[PDB]
Amino acid sequence: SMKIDVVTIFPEYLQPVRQSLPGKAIDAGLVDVAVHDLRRWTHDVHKSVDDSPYGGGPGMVMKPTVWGDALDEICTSETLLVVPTPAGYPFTQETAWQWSTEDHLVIACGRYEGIDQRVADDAATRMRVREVSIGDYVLNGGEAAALVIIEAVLRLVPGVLSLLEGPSYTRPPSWRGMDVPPVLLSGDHAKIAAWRAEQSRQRTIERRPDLLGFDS
Amino acid sequence: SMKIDVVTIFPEYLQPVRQSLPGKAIDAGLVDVAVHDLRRWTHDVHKSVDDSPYGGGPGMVMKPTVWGDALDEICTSETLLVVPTPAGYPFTQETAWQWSTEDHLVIACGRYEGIDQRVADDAATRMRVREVSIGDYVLNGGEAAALVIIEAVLRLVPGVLGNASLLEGPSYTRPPSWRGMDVPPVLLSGDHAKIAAWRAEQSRQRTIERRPDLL
Ligand SMILES: COC(=O)c1ccnc(N)c1
Ligand SMILES: COC(=O)c1ccnc(N)c1
Repeated sequence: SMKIDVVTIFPEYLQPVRQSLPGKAIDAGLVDVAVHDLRRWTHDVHKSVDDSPYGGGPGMVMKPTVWGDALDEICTSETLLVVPTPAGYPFTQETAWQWSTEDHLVIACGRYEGIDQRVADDAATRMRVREVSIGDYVLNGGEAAALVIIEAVLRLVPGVLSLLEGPSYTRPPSWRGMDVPPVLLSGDHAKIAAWRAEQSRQRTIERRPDLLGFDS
Repeated sequence: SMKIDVVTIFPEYLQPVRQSLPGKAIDAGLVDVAVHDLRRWTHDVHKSVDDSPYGGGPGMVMKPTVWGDALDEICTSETLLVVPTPAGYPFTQETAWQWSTEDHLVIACGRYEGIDQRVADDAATRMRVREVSIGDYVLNGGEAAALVIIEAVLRLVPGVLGNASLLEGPSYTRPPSWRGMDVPPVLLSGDHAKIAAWRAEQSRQRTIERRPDLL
């Protein structure tokens, strides 16, 4: 069993984790996902979680005090603290495999212009911390990234179940005048394997030449 | 100004995103996000959306006849059809900027084994189609990728979500000392040219450490 805790100021945005495979993994008892409202750990009546950045700049930074209290309660020395951020190390398939064997993930979701760096620095004195980016784009908050990470990891957990995959087809064999590639209907496993390997390598050079060690 | 239609067998997955739209943007008619259950376009009593792959192999492939009907109803010639797939072209910040001025996005959410390729190929003969990946990992379905794409795009449309090279370096706020860690004194110095130079060096170091590909 894995435990995943997600900490966020928008707990309602994490509801989709109840759908499809994360939902089915939860129902199978393979994982427990708990979502926590960061404002639970505030003490002012304003429940303030942010303030202006030292040194200037646009926007607001999440305060370390509130985060520290939340993580103190939720984390242990065995926790893997995951902090989604566009400035993170890349989260990849390899990362997903690695984290799939973890006992406890805590995902700290930032909003505004990010979380005071001392939160991660303080946590790293007690536990393993991983600041990660899920791709080359910016979001308003870490919540959607948390959903991506949870899905990519949970589908790899024992008991739940390079190159680009080429096109796939199913019935009927002809549709709107478009035919399924005849080799796929031929029953020749060697020819199908070869055609699929070729399609995979062809799609990869077109869409992801970087995966084969080429420019762009 | 932008309409987004999402087609999925898990429509509830997209509902917090709809709720997260500020009323002011909806009232101003800046944005409309509609979610459609793909099973609306199934043909049989069992509401079948997938079938075994031609050529053999594991998993299931989503049916072209079902998807074809769904897109026929939902798309027009002006539609940008977005198909999240781990086998796609990379979705990047540049892509998000490009798509932020579109009138109509339709996002087709499929299982990772894929939608029958004839669906995208047929659609591409009468509209613009973009098969895209949001990163180097596999999900079970495209729904979480759809959420990422919707958020990355809509936050670039003025007034829609409520928000106003090298990696950004660390940020700090009050208090100036916390658990034995002080905010870097340069940030309190009132020397704003020096602060900018310090931030540039922090950005350089962080980029070398975390994303050497960017240099
Ligand atoms: C606020 O979080 C983000 O913007 C984010 C998080 C993780 N990966 C990204 N590419 C963006
Ligand atoms: C099923 O969809 C995916 O697995 C997917 C979609 C978009 N980008 C990815 N990296 C994966």
